[PDB]
Amino acid sequence: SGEYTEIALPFSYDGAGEYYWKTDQFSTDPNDWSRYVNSWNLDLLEINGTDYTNVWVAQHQIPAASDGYWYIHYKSGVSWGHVEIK
Repeated sequence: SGEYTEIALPFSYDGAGEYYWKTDQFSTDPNDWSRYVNSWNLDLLEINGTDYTNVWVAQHQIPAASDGYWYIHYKSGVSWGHVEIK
């Protein structure tokens, strides 16, 4: 998969299939532990070329791209597979 679209927060994705998406609404603040990605059923989740599928990661933890936004990648294998971003 490839060629990202913009998304809006809070975000959620479901159902067997493979994707990219982008955003710039991600908080940068060192206080913002309550804003995160987390996954359990997904075969893959990467953000700017680091894998997090079996864990959680906060938006404030990740540096932006040079053009000023974050890249997110997802893969699902199942009809019950879902994910959530704050």
